[PDB]
Amino acid sequence: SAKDPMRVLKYAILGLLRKGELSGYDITSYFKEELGQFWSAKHSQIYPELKKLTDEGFITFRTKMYTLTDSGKQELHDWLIRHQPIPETVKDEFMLKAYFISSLSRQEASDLFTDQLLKRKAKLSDLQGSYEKLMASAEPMSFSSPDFGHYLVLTKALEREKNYVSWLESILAMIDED
Amino acid sequence: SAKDPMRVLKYAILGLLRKGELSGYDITSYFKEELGQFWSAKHSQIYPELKKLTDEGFITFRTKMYTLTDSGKQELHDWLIRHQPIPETVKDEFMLKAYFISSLSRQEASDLFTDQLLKRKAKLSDLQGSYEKLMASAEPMSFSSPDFGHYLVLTKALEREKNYVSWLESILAMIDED
Repeated sequence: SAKDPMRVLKYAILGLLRKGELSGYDITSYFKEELGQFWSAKHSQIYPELKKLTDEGFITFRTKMYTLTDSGKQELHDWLIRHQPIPETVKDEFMLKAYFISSLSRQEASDLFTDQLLKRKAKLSDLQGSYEKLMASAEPMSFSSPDFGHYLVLTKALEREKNYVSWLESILAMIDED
Repeated sequence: SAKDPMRVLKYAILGLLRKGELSGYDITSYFKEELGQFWSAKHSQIYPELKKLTDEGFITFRTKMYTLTDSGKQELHDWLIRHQPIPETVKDEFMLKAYFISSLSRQEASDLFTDQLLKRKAKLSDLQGSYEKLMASAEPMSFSSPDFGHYLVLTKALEREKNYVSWLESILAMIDED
C-alpha cells in the first residue's frame, strides 16, 4: 500500500522539539526559514503531520505548545543513531546537459556554463550572508555550542556551493582553452 | 491534471541519440551503466517513454534502431540552451541528523560522522575507478574529445564526494577538539 508523502517531515518535527516546547507557529516558522532551505515542507503538510505524530504518542501538547514524549525522544534517538546506506545521486538537470555537451558549440557551452556559474555565485553570496548572521552570536563556535547543528547545515551548504563554483570555473577554463 | 513521472527520462533519451542511432538495448545499457548513476531510470519506464517520444515525432526507428528526427534535435537543443533557475537543495537525511546533533553525545556524534565518512570514502574509491577507466582512452581530454561529457559527469561527482569527505573530516576534528 502507498504511504503518505508527508511522512518525510516526521524527523524534522521531532527534532525541532528536542530542546523543549514550541508552538505550531514556531514550528512552521522554522520550516519557512532555516529548515525549509535544506528540508522543505509544503506548508499544507506540517499541521497534518504534527497531528499524526501527536496521535501516535510521539508528541503531546498543552495550552498549543508541543513537546516530545519519552516515546518521541526514543523515536528521534533511534533514527539519529541508525546507519543508513548513502542515498543515490540526486538528479541535477544541469549535469545531464553537461553529459550531452557535444551537441553545443564552444560558444554555446561557454554561455551555458557561464549562466550556471553566475547563478551559483549569487546563491553562494546568499549562504555567506546566512552564515555571517549565525556567526554574529557572542558564543564562539564549537561542538558544545547550541548553534552547532545550524553551523553544520550552513557550512555544508557553503562548501557544496563553493565546490560547484570551483568546478564550473575549471570547466569554463577548459571550454576557453589556450 | 497530473503528469507522468516517466517524462523525467525524455532528455536523457533524446540526448543519448545525439550522435547517431542506438538500439533499445544500447539505450537501456546506457541507463544501467553510466547514466543510471546520476540519471537513474526505473527499467520499466524506458521503453514506454521511448514509445511516447517516437509517437510525438521526436524519434524515429528502423529495422529497432532509433534516431533523432529534426524535431527531436530541435527539442534537445532548446532544452540544452534554456537557462533555468537553480533547483532547491535536495533533501540529505544525514544533514537533517547533523542539524539535530545536540541530541547526541560527543561519542555518538563522532560515531555517526565516522560512519558517514567511511561510506563516502568508499564511494569516492568507486568513482575514482570509473574515472581511471574513462581516462584509459588514447585521446587526451579536452573540450573536443568525444568523451568530454562523460568526463564532466565523473569529475563533478568526484569533486562533490571529495568535498563531502573533506567537510566530514573537518567536523570530526571539531567533535574531537583538542
